[PDB]
Amino acid sequence: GRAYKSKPPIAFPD
Repeated sequence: GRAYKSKPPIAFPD
């Protein structure tokens, strides 16, 4: 549940 707004948008499944 870790999504980043910056590009590239990196999202961690937590």
